[PDB]
Amino acid sequence: IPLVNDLRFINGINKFIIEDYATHDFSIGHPLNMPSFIPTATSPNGCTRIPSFSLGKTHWCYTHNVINANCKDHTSSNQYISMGILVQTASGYPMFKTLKIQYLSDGLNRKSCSIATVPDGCAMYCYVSTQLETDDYAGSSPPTQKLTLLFYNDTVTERTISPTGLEGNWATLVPGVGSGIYFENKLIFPAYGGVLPNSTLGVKSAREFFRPVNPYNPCSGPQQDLDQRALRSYFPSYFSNRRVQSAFLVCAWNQILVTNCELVVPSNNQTLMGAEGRVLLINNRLLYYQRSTSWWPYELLYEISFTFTNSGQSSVNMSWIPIYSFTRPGSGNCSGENVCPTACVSGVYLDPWPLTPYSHQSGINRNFYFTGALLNSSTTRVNPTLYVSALNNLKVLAPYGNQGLFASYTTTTCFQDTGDASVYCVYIMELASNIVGEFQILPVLTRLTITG
Amino acid sequence: IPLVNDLRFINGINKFIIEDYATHDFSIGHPLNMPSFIPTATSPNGCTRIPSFSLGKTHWCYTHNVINANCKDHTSSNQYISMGILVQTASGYPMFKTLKIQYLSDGLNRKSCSIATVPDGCAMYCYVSTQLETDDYAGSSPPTQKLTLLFYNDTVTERTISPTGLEGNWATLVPGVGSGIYFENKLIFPAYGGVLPNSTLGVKSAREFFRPVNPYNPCSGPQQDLDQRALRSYFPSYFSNRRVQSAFLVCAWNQILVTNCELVVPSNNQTLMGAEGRVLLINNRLLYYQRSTSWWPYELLYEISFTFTNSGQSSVNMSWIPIYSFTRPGSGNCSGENVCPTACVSGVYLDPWPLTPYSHQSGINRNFYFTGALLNSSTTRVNPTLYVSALNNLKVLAPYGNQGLFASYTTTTCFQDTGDASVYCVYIMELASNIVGEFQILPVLTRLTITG
Ligand SMILES: CC(=O)N[C@H]1[C@H](O[C@@H]2[C@H](O[C@]3(C(=O)O)C[C@H](O)[C@@H](NC(C)=O)[C@H]([C@H](O)[C@H](O)CO)O3)[C@@H](O)[C@H](O[C@H]3[C@H](O)[C@@H](O)[C@H](O)O[C@@H]3CO)O[C@@H]2CO)O[C@H](CO)[C@@H](O)[C@@H]1O
Ligand SMILES: CC(=O)N[C@H]1[C@H](O[C@@H]2[C@H](O[C@]3(C(=O)O)C[C@H](O)[C@@H](NC(C)=O)[C@H]([C@H](O)[C@H](O)CO)O3)[C@@H](O)[C@H](O[C@H]3[C@H](O)[C@@H](O)[C@H](O)O[C@@H]3CO)O[C@@H]2CO)O[C@H](CO)[C@@H](O)[C@@H]1O
Ligand SMILES: *[C@@H]1O[C@H](CO)[C@@H](O[C@@H]2O[C@H](CO)[C@@H](O)[C@H](O)[C@H]2NC(C)=O)[C@H](O)[C@H]1NC(C)=O
Ligand SMILES: *[C@@H]1O[C@H](CO)[C@@H](O[C@@H]2O[C@H](CO)[C@@H](O)[C@H](O)[C@H]2NC(C)=O)[C@H](O)[C@H]1NC(C)=O
Ligand SMILES: *[C@@H]1O[C@H](CO)[C@@H](O[C@@H]2O[C@H](CO)[C@@H](O)[C@H](O)[C@H]2NC(C)=O)[C@H](O)[C@H]1NC(C)=O
Ligand SMILES: *[C@@H]1O[C@H](CO)[C@@H](O[C@@H]2O[C@H](CO)[C@@H](O)[C@H](O)[C@H]2NC(C)=O)[C@H](O)[C@H]1NC(C)=O
Ligand SMILES: *[C@@H]1O[C@H](CO)[C@@H](O)[C@H](O)[C@H]1NC(C)=O
Ligand SMILES: *[C@@H]1O[C@H](CO)[C@@H](O)[C@H](O)[C@H]1NC(C)=O
Ligand SMILES: *[C@@H]1O[C@H](CO)[C@@H](O)[C@H](O)[C@H]1NC(C)=O
Ligand SMILES: *[C@@H]1O[C@H](CO)[C@@H](O)[C@H](O)[C@H]1NC(C)=O
Repeated sequence: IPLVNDLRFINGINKFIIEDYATHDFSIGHPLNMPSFIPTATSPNGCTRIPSFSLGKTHWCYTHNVINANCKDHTSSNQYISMGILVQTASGYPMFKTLKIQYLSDGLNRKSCSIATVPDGCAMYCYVSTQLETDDYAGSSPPTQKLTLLFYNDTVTERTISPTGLEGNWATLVPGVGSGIYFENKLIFPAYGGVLPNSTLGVKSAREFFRPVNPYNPCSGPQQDLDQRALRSYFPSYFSNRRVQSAFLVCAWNQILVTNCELVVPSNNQTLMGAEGRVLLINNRLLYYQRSTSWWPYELLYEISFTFTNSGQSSVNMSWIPIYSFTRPGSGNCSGENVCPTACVSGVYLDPWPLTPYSHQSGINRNFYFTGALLNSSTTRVNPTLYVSALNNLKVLAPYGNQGLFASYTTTTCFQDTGDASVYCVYIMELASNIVGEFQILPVLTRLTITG
Repeated sequence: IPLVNDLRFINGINKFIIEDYATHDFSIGHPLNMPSFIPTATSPNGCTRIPSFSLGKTHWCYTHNVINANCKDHTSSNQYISMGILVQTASGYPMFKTLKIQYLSDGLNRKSCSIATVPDGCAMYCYVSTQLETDDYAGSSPPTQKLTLLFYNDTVTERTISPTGLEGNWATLVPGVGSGIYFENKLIFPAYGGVLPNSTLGVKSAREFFRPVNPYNPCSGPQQDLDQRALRSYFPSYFSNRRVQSAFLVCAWNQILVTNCELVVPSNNQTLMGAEGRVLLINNRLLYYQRSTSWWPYELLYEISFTFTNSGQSSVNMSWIPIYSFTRPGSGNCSGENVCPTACVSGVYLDPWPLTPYSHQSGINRNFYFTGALLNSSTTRVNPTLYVSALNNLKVLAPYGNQGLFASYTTTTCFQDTGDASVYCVYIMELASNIVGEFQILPVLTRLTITG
């Protein structure tokens, strides 16, 4: 059995589904039933969390974390990894057929793992956690960074890596949880951590800040005061006042067995405080989702491009897509109602799937649409809701479950059946279950109907 | 990857764990967390039901039924089948690692499927349902019988079979849901159906009946009247007064590609009204669990032996293990409190795993112990509870979840780690979930502690 999706999906993956630059109305279909490819816990109080999912052209890759005790405890953890294909069922829609499983269970607490689809298998970037995250940021040396390659021929290889730029500049670095991407002989993962303010990187970027403004809901104050507050928001005392920074782990695939990879650090003039994220490749255009862990509560998606120069002088440029639609839940001064620059470590991972390009060869598409699963609360991780969103407003909403259902991380991927033109979106959501532990991670497949 | 369990379990499978014939105390451990090998539905109202599971010495086989609509809806169904191995984790206990998946999704409503572990794979016995079960029994011709072979080399073969004895004798025949067994070049599945009263088989067995009596809770009445009622209980008007009859589907494995198999029908002097069941092979001794679909509410386990004379006149002999411990839920006159012969189609599938032999070369072990999952109610499928039971009384109880949790079918298998002597029992239970459809089939693995 080849590691190849059904042919009707191969040319409908990682494509912009709506290329009209025109206005559209949307209807989200009912969940389509199949045997879930994501295993639940087998105990009422075991922790199962942190999904990472990538649908590649020929196969998909998936991973999440399993703890025998509650989520907050951190002695031991295990990492479930699987790869598989899309297969059409007689019910009229595809199912995710698992072809290989790896359960990393060796006493190493691999955490925040991000998965990527690579030729003949999967690649996974983790860090080994031995202490509290706050202890990581208070420290002076990053935790162990691991790169795991899992192939269809049942070969599994794992290496400790020390990417160029890490040592001397960072207190800590972890993967971005959201999936990475394989693109032009490069393996690219999202990452984030704490930069030592007095280091080389810290000094160069000391004055960098980005302050998005919702013109419909502006923050009160003079420009200079708001800018100073936005700059200070990058150094939360919760993380020992390090500069919390997003970054990209970039590895040369042709040297994947020996390279140490390299950290490509964006300018903080173009991005908010470091956080979880996801790297997408759609129509050969790279995008970066950034979790709204900082004060800005709206959905963060950037158009990004890399400049690769021979000797570790790689750079990345990012261009914020101006989105003002819905807010993510947060605590205290960092709820979905706050739009003012303050020191925030809050929010929740809720990534989007863009249905349309934003920047194209002809210009900029104001009729931008994206879809995903949100949490309908300004303060609480509750009420999972499927949505399609425009730049400024929501187009359609479809709750999952009853009001009051607790839920957390969500990651969404859409693809098209080029046989019958069906548009499918899978909404992978951490959902609170009455019988298994914190979060049955449920992959909800729906058909998306698009009209004028 | 070979289709072989971790070596520390191979000599601890299908063995009697307690062979001293002595009294013992038991403690059921907490559920051990792992990624469940049994997938849930992906919709809040999709049906996922009817588990069948076999752990063989080198690998396990599993299957269950998936319907896009609610369970009572009967238009379409699909059959999830998987095979895999036991792998020890760093958490100190094994997990079930799926190695192959088949999702039979072709518009044929395969139903009541029973699985068996066979060399290099699995064998599954289904019937194709096209109408109500009561319509099956009211009719005069049995539905299509299917045998599916699924091998580790990814070969899948399916055949329609017409076992010797079926045509002309049965209104209907379906598989017993509980797993079958591979034993002495024979593939043996449980089955049950409706025998035509006027047929050869119907006439030959017209006077056969079995009336078990609980010496601690007897039914009041004269022997002759109670015997007539027990005889009458085999012909429920719910199934059009056919003789409802258990049977065994026996296939020659070396001819499995061409043989039609044969029905081996036990005497109803030794068994109750036909029902779901399970065939076990422990210490090279065959056992038959029979669901208490009829008026008798206690756990039904028989010691069985076959006589093959290679002349299509094979026979089976059964010896009831007298168990009076706990009762299964039922409706109306067929609740767990009724012990009197009446026409019943009720109950629920709850199979046992015997920890001790009952009949042995030296004699009979009155210190017989078995374990499983019961439903703690005389009327309602609710309160799933793990138990260890003696012949007359329960030894230990451990509820799963909160009081009031709905649950249905349960199938239990125990095995031993011959490295550390740990005794593991997996209780596979249909549990009602708040987020997925009726019954997340959950495999709860526990360690069983046995003392004097
Ligand atoms: C570890 C933990 O407490 N688990 C909670 C979980 O807590 C939430 C935050 O954790 C996660 C998240 O957003 O779910 C999970 C992930 O493992 C974290 N990564 C790492 C490397 O540690 C990730 C990370 O912390 C962020 O991306 C920031 O870099 O976050 C948890 O960090 C957060 O803790 C709060 C704390 O409650 C609060 O008292 C303090 O003031 O600020 C902290 C930082 O915000 O709390 C989150 C929930 O509000 O949440 C789930 C429920 O969704 C619990 O059941 C888990 O046990
Ligand atoms: C099909 C259906 O109604 N599904 C119910 C489910 O119903 C229970 C009985 O069904 C099962 C069982 O025991 O769960 C399911 C299985 O698919 C059946 N097999 C076949 C081949 O049809 C099996 C079978 O019927 C028995 O083994 C007997 O041969 O039984 C269902 O048959 C039963 O129906 C009752 C009926 O409610 C009652 O009005 C009538 O007088 O007698 C019938 C026979 O007892 O009801 C069972 C539940 O009480 O039950 C679940 C809940 O556990 C529902 O959610 C499913 O939708
Ligand atoms: C398993 O698959 C992997 C990846 O497809 C194979 O990896 C490549 O194999 C060639 C051998 O000709 C190597 O020279 C390359 O360096 C490998 N690439 C990577 C990414 O490591 C591997 O050889 C296969 N192992 C087998 C067949 O046992
Ligand atoms: C790097 O990204 C930035 C966005 O942060 C790009 O700057 C924008 O360019 C467009 C079109 O040239 C202008 O309309 C915007 O006003 C610019 N924004 C800012 C803040 O300058 C920039 O062009 C990108 N650089 C490269 C080399 O591609
Ligand atoms: C896959 O495995 C099955 C079972 O091991 C093989 O089935 C055997 O094939 C030979 C055919 O040359 C027959 O003589 C045996 O009777 C078969 N056993 C059964 C139960 O069918 C099958 O050949 C294998 N298929 C492939 C493609 O290698
Ligand atoms: C077949 O099973 C029956 C039980 O239904 C056996 O009958 C029992 O036999 C033992 C020893 O011969 C007696 O102590 C019991 O009293 C018998 N019970 C009944 C109800 O008759 C029978 O022996 C078995 N036959 C064979 C050949 O093993
Ligand atoms: C970032 O913006 C500041 C002004 O806020 C400017 O002084 C600095 O040169 C910019 N750096 C980069 C790399 O854009
Ligand atoms: C949140 O739920 C409320 C129902 O109380 C509804 O009115 C509102 O539209 C929902 N908002 C979102 C963003 O889902
Ligand atoms: C079954 O028992 C009846 C008496 O109730 C007897 O006449 C008949 O011969 C017995 N048949 C068998 C096969 O045991
Ligand atoms: C059932 O639950 C009740 C608690 O209401 C308890 O008293 C009883 O022992 C339980 N029985 C079994 C068999 O679990």
